[PDB]
Amino acid sequence: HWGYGKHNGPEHWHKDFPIAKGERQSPVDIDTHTAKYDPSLKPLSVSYDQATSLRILNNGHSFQVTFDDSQDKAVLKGGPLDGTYRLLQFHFHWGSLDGQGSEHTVDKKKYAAELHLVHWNTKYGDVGKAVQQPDGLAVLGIFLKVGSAKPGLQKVVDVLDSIKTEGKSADFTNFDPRGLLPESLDYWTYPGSLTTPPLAECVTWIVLKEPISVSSEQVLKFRKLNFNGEGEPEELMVDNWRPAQPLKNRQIKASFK
Ligand SMILES: NS(=O)(=O)c1ccc(NC(=O)NCCO)cc1
Ligand SMILES: NS(=O)(=O)c1ccc(NC(=O)NCCO)cc1
Ligand SMILES: [Zn+2]
Repeated sequence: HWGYGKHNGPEHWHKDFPIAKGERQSPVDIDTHTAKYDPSLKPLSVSYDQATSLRILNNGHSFQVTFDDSQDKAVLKGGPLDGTYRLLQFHFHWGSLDGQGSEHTVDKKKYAAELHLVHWNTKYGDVGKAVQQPDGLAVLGIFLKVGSAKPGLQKVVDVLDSIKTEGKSADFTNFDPRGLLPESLDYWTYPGSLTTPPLAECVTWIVLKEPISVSSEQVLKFRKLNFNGEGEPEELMVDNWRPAQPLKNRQIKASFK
C-alpha cells in the first residue's frame, strides 16, 4: 500500500487514488504576496475547553490523538466556515531534518513539521459522510519551527515510546489541545483536499500564519517512531509529508493584512 517511500510515496498515489491529480489538491505553497486580504473573513472561533481526548495511535503514516466527536465538545466555527465543525483528531507531518517536514509551505519555505487539527461539519453527521462533501472538513494547520520547547506538546512526546510501531495505541485522556496553539489566530484559507489517501476534495484549509516553536528534543522523539510494525524491518517514521501541489484555479485568502 501507499506510503512515503521510493516505490509507494506521493508520486505513486495517483495510481490508486486518481483524484491526486485533481483540481483542489493539498497541500499548496502559500505565496504570501499573492494571497489576498479578505476583510469579509471573520475571526476563527476555536472552542476547545470541553475537549475529551481518548487515545493516541500509530497508524503507520503518522501518530494521531483522537477525541470524542459524539457531541459538540471541541468545535471550530467562524473564519471562512458556515456552521460548526467537531474536532475528531490531530496528527503531525514531519521531516528527517529541521528544514523539511511541513506539507504547506510559505513563500516556498518548509517548516520542520505541521500539526493538523481535523474537524468535520456537523450537518453531515459523521466524518465518513463529511469526507464525501466539498465542505465536509475543516483542517486547522499549524507550522512547527525548532527552537524553544512547546510545554503543551510534552505530554504527547512523552508517550510516543509506547506507540513506536504501526498499530500500537494507548489511552490518552485529559489532553488539552489549546496548549498547541500559537498566540495569533491570523490565517490563510483555501479549498483543498486530504493530504493522505483517499485525497478527497473535502477540506476547507485554515493555515495559521504564526508557527509554534518546539525543541530539538521534542521533534527528535517524533523521528524515533516507526512506519513498520513490530517484527518488520525498522524504517523510521520521518518525511511523512506530501509536497506542495498545483494551485490551479484557486485563490488563497488572508484574514490579515
Ligand atoms: N496507493 S499507491 O502509492 O498507488 C501503491 C499501492 C501499492 C503499492 N504496492 C507495493 O508497493 N507492493 C509491494 C509489496 O511488498 C505501491 C504503491
Ligand atoms: N493530513 S490531513 O489532510 O489533515 C487528513 C485529515 C483526515 C484524513 N482522513 C479522515 O479523516 N478519514 C475519516 C473517514 O474516512 C486524512 C487526511
Ligand atoms: Zn495531515
